[PDB]
Amino acid sequence: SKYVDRVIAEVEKKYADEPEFVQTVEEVLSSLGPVVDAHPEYEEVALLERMVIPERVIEFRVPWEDDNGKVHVNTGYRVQFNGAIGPYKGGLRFAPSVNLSIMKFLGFEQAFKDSLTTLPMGGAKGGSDFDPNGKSDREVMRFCQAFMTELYRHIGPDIDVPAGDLGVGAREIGYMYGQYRKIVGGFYNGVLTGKARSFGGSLVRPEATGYGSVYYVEAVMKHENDTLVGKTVALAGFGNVAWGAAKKLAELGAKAVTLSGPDGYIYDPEGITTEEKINYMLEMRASGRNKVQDYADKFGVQFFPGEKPWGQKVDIIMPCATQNDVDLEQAKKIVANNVKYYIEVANMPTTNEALRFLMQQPNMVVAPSKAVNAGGVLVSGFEMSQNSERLSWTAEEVDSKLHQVMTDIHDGSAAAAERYGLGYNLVAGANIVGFQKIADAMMAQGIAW
Amino acid sequence: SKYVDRVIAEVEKKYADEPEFVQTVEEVLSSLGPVVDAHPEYEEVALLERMVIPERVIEFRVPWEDDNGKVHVNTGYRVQFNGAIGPYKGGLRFAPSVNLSIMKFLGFEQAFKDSLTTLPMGGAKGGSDFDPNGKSDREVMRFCQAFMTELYRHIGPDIDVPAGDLGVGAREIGYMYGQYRKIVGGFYNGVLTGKARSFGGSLVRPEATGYGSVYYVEAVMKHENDTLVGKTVALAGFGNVAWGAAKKLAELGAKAVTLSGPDGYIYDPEGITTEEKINYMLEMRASGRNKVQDYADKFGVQFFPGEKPWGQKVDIIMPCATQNDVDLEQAKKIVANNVKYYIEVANMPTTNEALRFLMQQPNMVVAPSKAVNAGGVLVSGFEMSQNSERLSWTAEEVDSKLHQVMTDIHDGSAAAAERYGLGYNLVAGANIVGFQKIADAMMAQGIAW
Amino acid sequence: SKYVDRVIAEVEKKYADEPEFVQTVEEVLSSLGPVVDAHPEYEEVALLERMVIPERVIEFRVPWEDDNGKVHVNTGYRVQFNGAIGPYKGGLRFAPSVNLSIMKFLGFEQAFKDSLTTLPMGGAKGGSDFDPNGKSDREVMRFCQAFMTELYRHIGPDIDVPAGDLGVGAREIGYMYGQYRKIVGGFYNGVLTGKARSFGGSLVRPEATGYGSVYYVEAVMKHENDTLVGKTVALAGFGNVAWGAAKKLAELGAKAVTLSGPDGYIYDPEGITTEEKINYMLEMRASGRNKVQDYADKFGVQFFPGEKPWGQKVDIIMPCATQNDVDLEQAKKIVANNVKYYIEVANMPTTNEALRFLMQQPNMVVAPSKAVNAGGVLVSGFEMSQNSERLSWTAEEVDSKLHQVMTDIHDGSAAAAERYGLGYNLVAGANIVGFQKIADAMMAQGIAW
Amino acid sequence: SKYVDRVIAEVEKKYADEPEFVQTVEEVLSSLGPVVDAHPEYEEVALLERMVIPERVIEFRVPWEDDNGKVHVNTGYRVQFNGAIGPYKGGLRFAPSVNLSIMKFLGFEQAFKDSLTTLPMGGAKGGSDFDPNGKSDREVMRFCQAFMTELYRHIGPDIDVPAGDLGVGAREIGYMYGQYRKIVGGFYNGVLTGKARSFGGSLVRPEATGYGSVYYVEAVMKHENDTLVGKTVALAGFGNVAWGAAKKLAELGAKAVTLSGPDGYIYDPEGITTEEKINYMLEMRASGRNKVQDYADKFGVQFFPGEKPWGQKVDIIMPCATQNDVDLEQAKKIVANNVKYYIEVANMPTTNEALRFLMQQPNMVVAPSKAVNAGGVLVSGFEMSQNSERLSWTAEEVDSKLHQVMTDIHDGSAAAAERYGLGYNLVAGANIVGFQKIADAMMAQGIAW
Repeated sequence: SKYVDRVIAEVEKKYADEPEFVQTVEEVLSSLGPVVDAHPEYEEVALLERMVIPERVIEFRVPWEDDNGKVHVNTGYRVQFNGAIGPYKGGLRFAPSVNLSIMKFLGFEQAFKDSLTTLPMGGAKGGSDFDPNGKSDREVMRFCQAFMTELYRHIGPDIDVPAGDLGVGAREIGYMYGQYRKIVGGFYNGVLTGKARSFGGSLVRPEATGYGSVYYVEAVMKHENDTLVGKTVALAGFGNVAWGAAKKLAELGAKAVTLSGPDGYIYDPEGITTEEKINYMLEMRASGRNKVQDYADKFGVQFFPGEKPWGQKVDIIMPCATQNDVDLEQAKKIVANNVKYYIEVANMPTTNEALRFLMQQPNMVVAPSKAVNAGGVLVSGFEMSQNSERLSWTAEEVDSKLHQVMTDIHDGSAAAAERYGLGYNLVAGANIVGFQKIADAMMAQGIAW
Repeated sequence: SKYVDRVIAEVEKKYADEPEFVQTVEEVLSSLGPVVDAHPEYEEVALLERMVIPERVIEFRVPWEDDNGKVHVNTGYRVQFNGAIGPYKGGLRFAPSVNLSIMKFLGFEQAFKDSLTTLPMGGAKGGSDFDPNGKSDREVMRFCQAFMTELYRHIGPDIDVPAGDLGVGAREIGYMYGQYRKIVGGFYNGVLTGKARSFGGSLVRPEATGYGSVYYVEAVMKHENDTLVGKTVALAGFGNVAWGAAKKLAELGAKAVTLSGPDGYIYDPEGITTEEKINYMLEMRASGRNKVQDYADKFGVQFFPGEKPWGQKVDIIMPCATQNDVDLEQAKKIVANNVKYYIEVANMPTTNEALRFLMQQPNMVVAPSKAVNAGGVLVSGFEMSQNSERLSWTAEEVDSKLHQVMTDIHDGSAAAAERYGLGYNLVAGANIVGFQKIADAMMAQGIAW
Repeated sequence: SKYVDRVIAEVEKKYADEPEFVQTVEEVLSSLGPVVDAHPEYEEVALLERMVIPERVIEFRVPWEDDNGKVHVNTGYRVQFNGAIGPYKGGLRFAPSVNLSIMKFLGFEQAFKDSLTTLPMGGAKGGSDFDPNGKSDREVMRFCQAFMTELYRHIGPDIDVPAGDLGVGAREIGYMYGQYRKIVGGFYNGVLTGKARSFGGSLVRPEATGYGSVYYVEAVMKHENDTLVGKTVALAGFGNVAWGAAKKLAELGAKAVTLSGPDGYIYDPEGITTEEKINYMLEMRASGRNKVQDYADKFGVQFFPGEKPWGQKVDIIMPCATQNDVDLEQAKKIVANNVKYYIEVANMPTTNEALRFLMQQPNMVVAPSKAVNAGGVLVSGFEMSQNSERLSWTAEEVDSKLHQVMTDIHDGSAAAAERYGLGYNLVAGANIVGFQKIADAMMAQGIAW
Repeated sequence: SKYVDRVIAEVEKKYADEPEFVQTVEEVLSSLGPVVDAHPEYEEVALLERMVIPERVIEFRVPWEDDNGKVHVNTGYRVQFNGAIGPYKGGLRFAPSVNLSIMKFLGFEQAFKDSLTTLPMGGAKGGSDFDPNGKSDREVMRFCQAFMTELYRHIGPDIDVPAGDLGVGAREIGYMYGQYRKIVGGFYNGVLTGKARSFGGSLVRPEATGYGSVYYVEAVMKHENDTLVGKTVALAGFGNVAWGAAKKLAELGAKAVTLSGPDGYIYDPEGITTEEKINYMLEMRASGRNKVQDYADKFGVQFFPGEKPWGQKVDIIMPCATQNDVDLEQAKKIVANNVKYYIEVANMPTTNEALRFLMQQPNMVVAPSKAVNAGGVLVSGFEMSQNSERLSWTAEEVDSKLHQVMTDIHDGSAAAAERYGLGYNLVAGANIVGFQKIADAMMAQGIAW
């Protein structure tokens, strides 16, 4: 696209100093050519130009006291990127590496991923260069309060709803929430997501990701006049996602037959489908042993040190662990086995080489982690609904909506790809669907933002 | 607990002029040692010391004119005790006896009770020393208006939601509400509970306490590997609570065999199980005669002047009228008949002594009124949810919710006591459960409040 | 007045547990019959009955951490007594003795006093049971921050403006202010008085009380067809008040002949009239020794251990130190020397008895401390005006204003007593004047408050 | 200073990407060692670390429509650097080069500058990358409206008061104001300075800078036991600043003998001391000829094409035009002429090399532009005052105040430098006095900001 290309160039020049942000913009816009080309009206209202500039950026000073009475100062950021479709929403990262470029790129991606969920959620990102590593509980507490003392005025249940991320967990969330409540003098607990159950957190949080991934695979199966029952799945990891996935597959008639730790991997032909087997997974995460072999020990199964489960012949490939777990050569094995379903779960588990690769393959079904792992985001939106309704949903109610929306996600992606004649391209469809809802709202909304 | 003991000590010293508040604290905390004993972290952050002091207290002047044009002045209160788990919530009492001691004592309890419902509700209590008895409708209107003219600024749907109590009913709630919406200039109907259906009240209000009590019982049966079928019950009172209780027991297959009034008790061995019988209760209440004898003269049954039915032989005891209805005397009568189910419904229908006594009773199942009569409170939370959703639920939906919650309440109480190594002690269970949630919440929220 | 008597009665009954408040009411109202007797309209609208009840009272929890990381909890108060003539105004006291009784009693007086200044200022009083003695600077900072985190919402430049008092000085005011501006996110520096000059404090703060007292006196002279020239004065204390008083008397041509300390008194017949003499007072105060004797050892003058100077012969008596400094004993000494000018400066430097006694004294002119020491208060009002104007006045401008106002105060007091047919009674004058303005205001404002 | 050194280095590593800001910090901080050295407590509270991070930064998207209906997008900024001593205050710049670094460096300087005026004003800077070059009035109007649509929420009379700067004059100010007043629904005209008189602008705006500089010189004179009577002054430029300086100089008995333009200079040994000559300047400014020669032509005085007036023998040198007017070469000319008074008027009219140098001359008086040219800032502060007072000051009143404050700026500057043993160093004195008021306020305010 001419417009696309032009916009990218401008950004390249204007934000040469925010490299992360720059890369992200390129990558994103690069792949909307068609959609844009199909929409000349966008250009007349400088839609893309508006899109690449956050609606509002907030930076602020954060002075805080350590345990020895020593004074420190950090910087706080809150980037409210896009709010056309819902309140701003997005995590807070506390890490020494935090800067505007990082916040911008993260916040830009955020709007897209949130759009995709089908829920009314805008996109934002925030954080601080504060380094939680090595700090006492009390110190984290003090920092969190100082942080919120300024932050509070820029957010709210109908404005901006933050959540955790690198460095920000349930504990920080609780600390920020206490400070918020005190300042504002009311409850307004939906101002934050990722809360403990005692003050409004949601049921099904842990399982959310693994479960959601399975429900997505199901919609794929359905699309293809196929089914989950009887399917074999190759997983990576033994962590939370892998666990949720394993449990939900079993429950649906399918079965996971591999897992992988740093040590290599296990192969369970009977499937990781028993109560014991599935919880034992909880066991190991806990232990700390980073040893995928504990399973092989416990259960009497094949352990494959310095190995990756990608050589195994299964029906479904589902990497739930590390980044770049599937490389060019790993993918080759997968294709040699003629596997038809490649479902990304973890973030960026596939190399680009790999990705372009499997991507050529005419027989295969490739699904992007951003649509596939959206369960986590969904449950945070549910938390919001529950807080607004002033009641808690049962775990069955939560699971239900999760199933339902994940289905909408798969389907919406596919229809979009089809609309722009790409066929059944799930990777592209995800990109397109998030973008389009945003574009449509902005168009209907006129030139204000 | 030394901690507990000590904290208790301090309160006695510091609030010597607040006799009521002092007792309550005493009574409630003394009962928590084991929880406290296992939660060493609580102390480090002065948990109990903070809990005993209300977050915020408000008192204000209330001048008002009478039908003669004469001016009067009263004082209004609002104690916002704890809002860690929800917005402040608690009724308003208009009685000449009203003072801060009383407000504080009710507010303190209100929070534990509110916590136990499983809904996101805080604790508060307010009212005035105004005396509505003898006042014309218009004077009552004038008073409510003046009262709200100041109060409005301290409350709100997401802050503090009051309700009625001694002296405060629907009429008053209506007047207060009319003034609030006029001042604020919006709807915000969830600012108060106990409203008429025309401007947001819930269905099932009247049946509420009565029904939840039974649902509570039902959960007891189940625990006990038992059933409601063919059981007999001894009820005290003939009011709205007794009436709802009777209705439902009957639908459940059990039967109420006693009623009670200020003039003695009645005996009806066939059981108060017919429409006609049941509806008679409402005529009785409506007449305002306060004579339980009219049932007896109507239906031709046994009538025992000057006596409490605490001597009849039944499976289940349910005091639904007054305070310290049951005494050691009447306690003995009961045990003597070896009855195993003692279910307080009314507020404190038993003397602390009768209470111990009953508890010692190795065969008996004793249930606390604060857990048991929680249906009136649940219904007010549902009223809030419906106002938030901008729609009305059906009586069937209310009822079903009521039903699931009551069960959870019983169930939660049981595992709490269960966790403390106290067994099936529903009395301590109710305490421990309410406290624990507040503690968890305050703990996660840090030192802000 | 029967009205008065009756109202007094009710207060005693109703607030029996508020001994301090009860006295004050008693004392203040008993003194107003004639005003009340001539204002029949007051009764019809229940004027006194409303006045005795604060418009609004606030109490709140204040948790704070110490240098060790140990948590403490205190209670904060803010009584907003009367705002009919200006925003609420009154200091904050941090003392272990703090309770509602005390807050109420100070708040009640604060309003009369504030009314008498002729400036548009209401009455209020607040504080905490926190005890600053023994606390590190940082702990004090932490406490102030916590205290303001809640208070902020109840105060403001046009609502309620607090100041310092026992336990609350510049340091504290600074900490409170830093927290306030951070929370509110604006300047609004007129929210508090007694601020350092760097962020809005006034010039002439220290001299204030001392100077106004003299200006007050000057107005007495004038009334009396007299002069300050060549008069001698007996001062008590050597602090900031005594110092300002001495300075100015001296500029006015009169002379201070006594000083007093906890260790006795001094006699300096030449008069404390030189720069060196006068500045010595500041070194003395600064040393923190609390020995009036150092003046004597320095300047070589008379020194009377264990004695009050109330026995020296002078034209004018000005107690500037403590409470119930003057007694019947010392009263006699004075009268005996036939001294005609008794000017309270310090707060209640006299026993009610010594007080009557003096008043009976047909030749004497007795002046009340609340009228006389009003300069400290005037200066805080000027601080407010300067903050509102966004500029600083010169010491000359402050001083001149101070000067005109003090005169009006004396003059207004005189015509008030004058109007009641009590003659040159400046003690009743001060009462009547303060009350009258409040009454007129509340009368014009209707029954709202 | 080791602390200072340490701070400067961190900013350098940290903000490498904002060279202009990095550069200003080093320059300002490096000139403060002695105050710092004298104040070890600053370092304990991380004072300098805090000062270098603005309190709050806001960036926002600005979409706007041109006359042809084409849509444009720009970025809006507002850096609220420091508000310890007053509401944030600082101008807005509309230029294509605007970016954060730029905004930060200017807002940082602004704090020190505002501090130094003695008025209660914080420091801030804002603007947009919008290019007013070539925009119709209507487009400018539209941009201003869009800009203020988001900005309004972050400013206000007691919060942040912007003003003009490069690209923002009375036209823009008026457009922004109309939009503000419309959104907020009230007057609040003190939200912006530089307003037209019709809606709250102040008299004496144009003369302010010129007049104020003369008032400052008058203070130097008096400190040096000299007078302005009889002095000849060499001015640079013929604009507004030069014009006001000349007029005030004449009034006070001195005389300007030179004016300069890009064309060379004129010498009027008789003095530009007549209404005709003075007003002529005005006509020269308007003409658009941009030629100093016009004056020579008009009044028959000497014109020296291609030259600067720095070789003329005069008593006082006052550069009122370009930055870097005076270089090492020109400075030697002055030194060589044995001139004692060198008064910078325009911003940075002296090169660093030249400044240093002049600074080494012992017989000289060197005054920084930052203090001398403050008359402009002062009258904006006076605008705020009149707006709060709801009235307009007469030109005399304004002039009178300007006069008084200017003297205070000089004297305060002198006092500071000397308090640090620098003698009569007006250059460092300005630095120290600005910084000092801020440091003091921040220390008193605690660890909030």
